[PDB]
Amino acid sequence: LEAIPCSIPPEFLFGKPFVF
Repeated sequence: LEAIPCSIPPEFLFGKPFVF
């Protein structure tokens, strides 16, 4: 089955720096 995205609002996370 197709993978479902993560449309979660900014409440569980803290906007931490992803890989640049």
